[PDB]
Amino acid sequence: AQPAHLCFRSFVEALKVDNDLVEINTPIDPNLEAAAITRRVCETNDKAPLFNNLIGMKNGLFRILGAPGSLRKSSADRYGRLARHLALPPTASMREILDKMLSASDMPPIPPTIVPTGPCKENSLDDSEFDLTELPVPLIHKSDGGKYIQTYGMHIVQSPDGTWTNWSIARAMVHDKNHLTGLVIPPQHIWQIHQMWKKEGRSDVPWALAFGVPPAAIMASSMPIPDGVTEAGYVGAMTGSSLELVKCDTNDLYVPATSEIVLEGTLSISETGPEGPFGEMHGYIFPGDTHLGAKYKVNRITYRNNAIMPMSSCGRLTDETHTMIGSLAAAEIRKLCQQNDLPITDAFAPFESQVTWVALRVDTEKLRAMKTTSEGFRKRVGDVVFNHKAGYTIHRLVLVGDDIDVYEGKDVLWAFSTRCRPGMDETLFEDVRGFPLIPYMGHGNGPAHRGGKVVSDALMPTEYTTGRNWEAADFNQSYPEDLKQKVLDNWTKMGFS
Amino acid sequence: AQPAHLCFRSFVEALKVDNDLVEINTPIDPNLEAAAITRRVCETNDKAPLFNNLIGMKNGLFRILGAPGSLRKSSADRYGRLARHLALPPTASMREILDKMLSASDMPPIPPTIVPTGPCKENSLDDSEFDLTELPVPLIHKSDGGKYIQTYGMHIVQSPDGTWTNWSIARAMVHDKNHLTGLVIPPQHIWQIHQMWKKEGRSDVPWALAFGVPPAAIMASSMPIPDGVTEAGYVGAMTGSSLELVKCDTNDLYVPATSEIVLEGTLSISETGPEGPFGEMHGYIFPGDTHLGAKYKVNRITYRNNAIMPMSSCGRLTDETHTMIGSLAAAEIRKLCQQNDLPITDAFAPFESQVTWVALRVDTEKLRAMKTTSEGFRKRVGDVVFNHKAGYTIHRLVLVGDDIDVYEGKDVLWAFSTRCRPGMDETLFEDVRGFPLIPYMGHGNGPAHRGGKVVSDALMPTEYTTGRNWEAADFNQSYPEDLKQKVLDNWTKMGFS
Ligand SMILES: Cc1cc2nc3c(=O)[nH]c(=O)nc-3n(C[C@H](O)[C@H](O)[C@H](O)COP(=O)(O)O)c2cc1C
Ligand SMILES: Cc1cc2nc3c(=O)[nH]c(=O)nc-3n(C[C@H](O)[C@H](O)[C@H](O)COP(=O)(O)O)c2cc1C
Ligand SMILES: O=C(O)c1cc2ccccc2[nH]1
Ligand SMILES: O=C(O)c1cc2ccccc2[nH]1
Ligand SMILES: [K+]
Ligand SMILES: [K+]
Ligand SMILES: [K+]
Ligand SMILES: [K+]
Ligand SMILES: [Mn+2]
Ligand SMILES: [Mn+2]
Repeated sequence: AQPAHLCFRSFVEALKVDNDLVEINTPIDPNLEAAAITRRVCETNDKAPLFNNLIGMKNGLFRILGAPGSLRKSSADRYGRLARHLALPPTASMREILDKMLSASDMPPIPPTIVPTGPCKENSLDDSEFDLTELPVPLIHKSDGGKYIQTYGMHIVQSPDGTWTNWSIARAMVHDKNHLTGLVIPPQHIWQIHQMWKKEGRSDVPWALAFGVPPAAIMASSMPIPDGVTEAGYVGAMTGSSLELVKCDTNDLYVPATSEIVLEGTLSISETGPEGPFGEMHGYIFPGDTHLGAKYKVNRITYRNNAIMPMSSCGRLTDETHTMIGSLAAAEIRKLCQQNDLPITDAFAPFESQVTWVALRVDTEKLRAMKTTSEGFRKRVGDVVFNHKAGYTIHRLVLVGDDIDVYEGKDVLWAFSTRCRPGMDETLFEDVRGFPLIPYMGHGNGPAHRGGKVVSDALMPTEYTTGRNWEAADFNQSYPEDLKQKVLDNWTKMGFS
Repeated sequence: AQPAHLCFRSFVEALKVDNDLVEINTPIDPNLEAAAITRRVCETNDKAPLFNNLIGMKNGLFRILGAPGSLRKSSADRYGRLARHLALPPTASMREILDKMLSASDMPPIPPTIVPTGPCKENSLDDSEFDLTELPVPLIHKSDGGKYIQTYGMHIVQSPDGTWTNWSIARAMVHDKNHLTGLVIPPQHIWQIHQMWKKEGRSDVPWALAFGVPPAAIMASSMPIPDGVTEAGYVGAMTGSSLELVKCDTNDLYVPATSEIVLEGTLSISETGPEGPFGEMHGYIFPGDTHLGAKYKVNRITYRNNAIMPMSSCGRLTDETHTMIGSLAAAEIRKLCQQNDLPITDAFAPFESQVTWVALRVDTEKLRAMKTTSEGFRKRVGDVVFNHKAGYTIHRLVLVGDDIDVYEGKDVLWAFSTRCRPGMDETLFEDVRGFPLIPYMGHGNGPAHRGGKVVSDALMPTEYTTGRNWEAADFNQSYPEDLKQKVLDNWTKMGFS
């Protein structure tokens, strides 16, 4: 077989064909070694590692693919792994990937198709045949509080009334032979659904966690598409094809037919267990910072022959927690702004900001027609974005005019540093939900869950009135066209590189 | 021949020997073409251009060297041009260059030596033999308001009482056959001295402007060394050698003996003329933004045979206005902090910030012993730096702990973005002098000359108390030493780059 965006096994073959895979066939320790190799790959934009000989792999569980959504070294195919999640050419731009991810937002859903079996049913282990402590679950960072089996799988939970089935990524680690613990926090959909089941009060939440799902599905899992929208039908619409699902054996949830590994069980409405600490997306671990997390019971494991577990070795730049969390939040923010009649053309979370900022490119012709001011406009943008779940992870919004490419972190930093007067050109938001994972929130001086957000206006004053009133002091803008071309045409004749 | 740091002609030969020069021997137009080549070099870190055939060069005036203090492409000798200004090895680190620039601050000055002649006397033109409009003065940016002869020369002015002779860079453009106009603004020393002569009220200010001075001298010219300190004796101390000066022909000022070009005349205490606009260090020009500037009268020109004028094509990253203005301000700030008993180890102006920020590395052992708080410490640092001339150009200070290399813009941006909560972890300074050249100041929403400054505390809370309480989620810190070395030793055997 099936296409790469619809079948993780084919996606791995796509990375090989692209010369973007290293297959490691000698024994590799899941205790730190796999994740350290993966971490070095992410910090250097190297090829993705496939660990085919993982110390502790028993009865087909499991191989590991690291860095599934990280960057390539070349600028021409920088985002090629992400393009391979979506059937795009490997040279696709970030604008094209985010447009593809947003495309289903004004299309009818294409609901999934139930099939009677699939590769995920090739093997099974009941409640008497597996032990999660006996699998080659990675220790990802040396101070982690557990072996994080779940960094790139899909949790599947459904509202009590059946009308909404949510697919999302949220971390989880092994607690004992048949339980995980993990992070289930507001305002995430897995938490919203959990709350529904707690208020009903009758049973634990039927649950599955599928690893190595269709790559188009894992991308939507990482995107804050709207409340109540079933990710399966959004992915159907975006790919133009109904996704094939099979029923779980022990519950009535449906998992992708080609999933590599499937856990079936329950998310408790009452129990907790120790969770964390973990080396997280902003680049830190606080050793010993353990909290009580949600508790998941595993009743059954099903899996493909020669199953492969995807792993994110997350932390400092650049991994899936940057390329997918930041970019996909920015995409949804862009749409959100446009639906609120704000003149936003583009949005991106700069990697330099540890994806805590989003830069918002403004159509300044439209801004001018609004006849507004910085104070007013900053307030409107911040109220729309920071009061919505799509803004949760983002603590600074940078407004820039049409001359800035928000996908170029150098140009966002230039505009921020030169066009936004500290204090006067900014509005602080202290009564909005904060992202506690950012160290300055959860480990900082103020409330972990509230405030610490800002809108930084890097629009210049005439951008609101009569139009841009500068030219850049750069090669592009400070020399006429004929001269620039002469210089470029003579560059290597004259002796330059 | 004489040594490169003491003789600009030798410095040009040093750049050739270093394979860091392109000699262009075919005709090049000083109307935009020389500066566009220079601009492209600065934006790509290419070799410095030497224009030996400048259209309009008459009777030896003049050749142009562009990009004299810009960056090399290699990381190993990134700062090699700056090292060649100072007799340092071309692999010198920025810490070593700034230490060299600060070295004379606790040494006795070595006053200059007067010699009876030098190469700068090889040719002369009186008041009847030159016309500044007839020289091949560059047009640097297409919207500049004049031909900026002066981007990398040394103004020489002396206090009325003779006790202080100041060397500094400040821009100037041709006004007519025998005058320049330029920027003389507070709190710069050329302005402080000008004010002294205005208050005396008796005569215009005796003046010289020397181009292609000793490279060690042009570096101190770009540094805010303290009020009242004669740059010549500071350069003497830093180089361990008394600088050789010759007297001007028409006044009693002294100019470096090996200066390429010397203008002699007066800076008026009464007259002004149109000045600017200019494509400036933060990357902008505002066309048509002309103001009245100080007016300089030129009475005599002296020059070397085959004289070379240095030119900065300034604007967007990376040129002399970044490498020298930012770095040398940061060096003086570091010293200033240490002299005020603040536990600052290192300072640098990140290029990413368009050298509007300085990152201050804190010795957190010392900070802990202070038993202070973020609010208190931010206030003390900002009061010391933003009330001093060394802080003039800097609008944001970022405080970081010992784990951050402030010379690495990626690590400063990481620390800023993840450790400083917007608003709560910052203190705004509105009653301090502002730098009007930053667009958000002079072309912004508030007072051009006041406020818009901030101290951003990216120290974490335990850095003030008990010590760092995290490990980075990176390859360096999240894996033991033996594992890391195993990974590095097996990297290319396994198939990575
Ligand atoms: C590698 C990776 C790790 C993530 N880890 C978490 C996590 O631990 N908790 C969490 O709530 N979201 C995590 N996310 C982000 C969510 O998937 C994202 O916020 C998504 O919008 C959640 O889906 P929902 O909108 O259906 O709630 C992770 C995403 C990726 C790519
Ligand atoms: C390429 C270049 C251009 C500069 N242009 C100006 C200018 O136009 N005006 C100015 O006051 N300073 C300018 N500077 C900065 C000053 O040289 C610097 O602030 C120095 O500290 C001034 O000397 P002083 O401390 O003796 O006043 C320039 C520096 C460089 C490297
Ligand atoms: O628990 C965590 O590491 C975590 C929570 C979370 C929420 C949103 C985005 C990223 C996330 N990571
Ligand atoms: O007039 C200017 O371009 C200019 C003034 C100034 C003052 C300090 C540093 C850089 C500077 N550039
Ligand atoms: K989702
Ligand atoms: K602004
Ligand atoms: K100086
Ligand atoms: K802080
Ligand atoms: Mn959802
Ligand atoms: Mn001075």
